[PDB]
Amino acid sequence: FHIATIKNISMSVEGDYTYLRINFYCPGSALGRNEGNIFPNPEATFVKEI
DNA sequence: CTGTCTCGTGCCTGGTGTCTTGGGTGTTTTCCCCTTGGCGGGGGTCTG
Repeated sequence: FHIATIKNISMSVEGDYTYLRINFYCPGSALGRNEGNIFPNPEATFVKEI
């Protein structure tokens, strides 16, 4: 995935395990100065979180 | 009939709130430094 696809990332430690979340851009989540970045096909499936 | 104000969504975007960073400024924290901690023979002098 290109770094542009990723919207942000977060990391958490739970003593026994560590969780790393990665959020991409998608319709509805393109908040802020990225609104003008209209996706080429907003009707497709967007992977929003991993 | 009738249409203008209102409730109730979608949509989105722009405006709210706050991490993050830098500077000013007082305060502890170590190290360094200064002050401190047996025997005898004489002599003379004073009191009675």
